[PDB]
Amino acid sequence: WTATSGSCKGRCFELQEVGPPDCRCDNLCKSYSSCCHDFDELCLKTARGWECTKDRCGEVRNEENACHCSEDCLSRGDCCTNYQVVCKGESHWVDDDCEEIKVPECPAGFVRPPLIIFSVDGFRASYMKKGSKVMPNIEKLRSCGTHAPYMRPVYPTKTFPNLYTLATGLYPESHGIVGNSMYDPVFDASFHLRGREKFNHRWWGGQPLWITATKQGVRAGTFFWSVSIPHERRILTILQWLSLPDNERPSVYAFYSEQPDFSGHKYGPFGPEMTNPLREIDKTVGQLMDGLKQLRLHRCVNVIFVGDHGMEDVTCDRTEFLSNYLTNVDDITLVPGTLGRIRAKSINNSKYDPKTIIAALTCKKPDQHFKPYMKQHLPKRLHYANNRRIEDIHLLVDRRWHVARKPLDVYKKCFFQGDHGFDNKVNSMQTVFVGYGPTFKYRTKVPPFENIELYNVMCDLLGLKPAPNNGTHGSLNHLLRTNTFRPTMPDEVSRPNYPGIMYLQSEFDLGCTCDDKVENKLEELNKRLHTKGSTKERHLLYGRPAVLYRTSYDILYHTDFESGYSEIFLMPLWTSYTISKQAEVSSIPEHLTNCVRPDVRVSPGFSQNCLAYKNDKQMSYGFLFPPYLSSSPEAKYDAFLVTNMVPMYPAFKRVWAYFQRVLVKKYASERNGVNVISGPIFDYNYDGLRDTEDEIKQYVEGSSIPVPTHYYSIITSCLDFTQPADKCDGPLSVSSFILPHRPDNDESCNSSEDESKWVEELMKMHTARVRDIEHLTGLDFYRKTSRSYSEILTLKTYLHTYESE
Ligand SMILES: *[C@@H]1O[C@H](CO)[C@@H](O[C@@H]2O[C@H](CO)[C@@H](O[C@@H]3O[C@H](CO[C@H]4O[C@H](CO)[C@@H](O)[C@H](O[C@H]5O[C@H](CO)[C@@H](O)[C@H](O)[C@@H]5O[C@H]5O[C@H](CO)[C@@H](O)[C@H](O)[C@@H]5O)[C@@H]4O)[C@@H](O)[C@H](O[C@H]4O[C@H](CO)[C@@H](O)[C@H](O)[C@@H]4O[C@H]4O[C@H](CO)[C@@H](O)[C@H](O)[C@@H]4O)[C@@H]3O)[C@H](O)[C@H]2NC(C)=O)[C@H](O)[C@H]1NC(C)=O
Ligand SMILES: O=C(c1cc(OCC2CCOCC2)nc(C2CC2)c1)N1CC2=C(C1)CN(C(=O)N1CCc3c(O)noc3C1)C2
Ligand SMILES: [Ca+2]
Ligand SMILES: [Cl-]
Ligand SMILES: [K+]
Ligand code: NA
Ligand SMILES: [Zn+2]
Repeated sequence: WTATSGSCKGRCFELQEVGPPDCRCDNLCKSYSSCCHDFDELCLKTARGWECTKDRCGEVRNEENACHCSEDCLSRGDCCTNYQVVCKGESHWVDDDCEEIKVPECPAGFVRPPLIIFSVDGFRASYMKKGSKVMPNIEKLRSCGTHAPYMRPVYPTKTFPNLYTLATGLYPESHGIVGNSMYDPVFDASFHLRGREKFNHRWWGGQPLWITATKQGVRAGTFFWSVSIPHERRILTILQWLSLPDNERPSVYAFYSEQPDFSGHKYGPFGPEMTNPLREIDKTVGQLMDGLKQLRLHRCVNVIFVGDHGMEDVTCDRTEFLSNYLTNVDDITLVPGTLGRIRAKSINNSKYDPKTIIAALTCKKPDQHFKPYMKQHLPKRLHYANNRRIEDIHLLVDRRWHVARKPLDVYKKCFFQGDHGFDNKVNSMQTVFVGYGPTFKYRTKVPPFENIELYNVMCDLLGLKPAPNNGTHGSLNHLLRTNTFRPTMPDEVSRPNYPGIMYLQSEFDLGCTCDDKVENKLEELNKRLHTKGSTKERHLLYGRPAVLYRTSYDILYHTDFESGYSEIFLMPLWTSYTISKQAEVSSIPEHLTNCVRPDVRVSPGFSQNCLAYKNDKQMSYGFLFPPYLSSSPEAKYDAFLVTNMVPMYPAFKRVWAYFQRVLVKKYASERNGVNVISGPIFDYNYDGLRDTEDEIKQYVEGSSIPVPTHYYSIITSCLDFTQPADKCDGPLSVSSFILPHRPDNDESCNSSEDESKWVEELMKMHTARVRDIEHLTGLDFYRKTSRSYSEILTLKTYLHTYESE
């Protein structure tokens, strides 16, 4: 109930909401059908349009007009945005040359530069180049300010999940808005685009920017606009808010445009009908900037122009139907479209089995345009699993396609030629970032970055302390002239032990054997020096990683590699080695095929054993430093140490062997040496965070040897590839992956073929940021470089995506 008989006189676009049954006058009241009776008359005036004309100049104030050309309008704060151009011979902001804003040039009484966030739905990154002739205001912002060639949305690349990621710095799994459509079983409720349930606060986790601002005494303009409120009125309302007295004036403002998403759905991303919506967004930007210039705020305010996601070509005929795969298609609920989420239609059906559904969807058709996953098997870079609202079964749908349940769902609902929601590495899903103002840099290009990083920056721009989030604070310091946040490396929590030779061969009863009984003081001092860390500067280029939790571990040195060996997990947490451009691949000699050797620096009781592997019929083993890349026949014995051993399903060893035997060498050749850090990951509860021992669900049978869920590698070299990796004087270049450790290769539909036809494609799918690996391991990499910490943080957030230009 709303007693809609109160009035909006004097309250148009009021900044505090008021409680039912009092009638409302704020920018959201329409959407709650709670505006007072006179809201349209008083607050949504349209008379005479939005631009001054010559004949309106000097006019007698008529309060019915939408905006004013009278002489008192600047002081009233309600001129049309073009008032000074038409009536005072001033130029449009876009027509002025751009001049560096070295300091904020603000009116008296402004305590800090305001922030205005201009967000555009569906603004695909390539629109900046492809639409540049029709968006001159936006291009001025872009080329005078700071810009990225694109910004990476989060998965799914839907509107609500991304807008709220922009608001919070959080992955959808953490903030709760895991789709545009959702079911929450604890609430027993559903969240739809259409309706009232989405306004209930319990869907929305984290702490969005407006709440962060409010709690720390920064005033926020209300971010959300009811869809009927036209764009021109939203701009004028912001400009009016900026004229408020110092004690009532907000410091942060938001404008949201439904375009160009709305049209892109209809016409496709590059449909000829798309030119006009781009013109119109540009015109709106023009109005804002002309409005700010009138208020002498155009060298005071920081303006962010940011998109939520791009848009891709998608038509009804490119739909896959689950009815062409499953027999039991009525026993499932599908959340459909550019991604697929499947659950049981009824929780009183005990005959529902996800395993059989997945198998019925796996590699069934040769050209298949989706891939099923249990959510915990999705690529870790998507961070799309740790929420009750994400269904156990997920379909990653190919770009340009839809998935639906039955054909009746497509025709009883072609209409659309554009959609989004695909994997966030897809080019067509990328979106835009431009920052313009005193706090942003002048004429600067920055590298692409992920939209989860922006919450921190917006907090920096307003002098707020960010709530805990998934950004890496400092990774975008390079966007900012000032207001930088100066981060420090986390403290190491556990220091290593450096064990020497403490145990005799015969103390070990591991069931391991090695044909190594083959015996010189020249090469005996030499190997002592290799066990004490003589070659470590070669193999450990960036310092040892820091262990950020309490544990017991040993640094072990070898001729070709260095490891941090965990007495708790009975394996390395990390193995570091350098492979030069010139290095050579050998094979494992025949006599050493099954060779595993006791490590005389580590007790039997903190060692794996071979018997467990023999008794575990599912589980085999592999090595972290590969025997194939040994520098000499003698050094190769080090690679068969029990302390280099890790558990591997036979199906995973095909992947791992190919990576170690072929791909490491290929990368060394191409990148002029590489440093490699490899290791295990345990994420049984799929939260993206390092497991404690008591969370491990699987061990090598009859042993305390825990089974990793994944294996990682971080592959570093010199960005200037004319310098070798081991003697790089400048910035670094990195690619990483987090491979799922799976007992089959069902994910790769061509896995019965040679490893050269599928292994690399799989690795690409599971590309990762170093930072993802940090979360999953509790390690901190790149502790000892000559590079600034900001630059390293930027490096740690880099993702190698393998899309073309
Ligand atoms: C990305 O960044 C984010 C933010 O930094 C990271 O997420 C944080 O991770 C922390 C560690 O996992 C986590 O800390 C826990 O908080 C528990 C209390 O949390 C409440 O309060 C906070 C603070 O305001 C609030 O934000 C939380 O909101 C969550 O839940 C509501 C739903 O009720 C949602 O609206 C909201 O979206 C959010 O949901 C998300 O997070 C929860 C986890 O909190 C997930 O389960 C959801 O799926 C969803 O993703 C909460 O309202 C606190 O109780 C925990 O403490 C337990 O564990 C500690 C270990 O130190 C142990 O010592 C304690 O004994 C305690 O155990 C007890 O409870 C156990 C479980 O019931 C029980 O088994 C035990 O026996 C004990 O009884 C813990 O400290 C923090 O909440 C989240 N924050 C957010 C916003 O998600 C995220 O990790 C980053 N991602 C990556 C990949 O790095
Ligand atoms: O005002 C907001 C808004 C704006 C908003 O900014 C947050 C800012 C945080 C700081 O950084 C910049 C963004 N945050 C929210 C939610 C997260 C808290 C909401 N609205 C969004 C939408 C509408 C208006 C209408 N609507 C649709 O018509 N579609 C529904 C979604 C959709 C789709 O996926 N494709 O077409 C459509 C059509 C989506
Ligand atoms: Ca975990
Ligand atoms: Cl969705
Ligand atoms: K075995
Ligand atoms: Na397969
Ligand atoms: Zn859309």
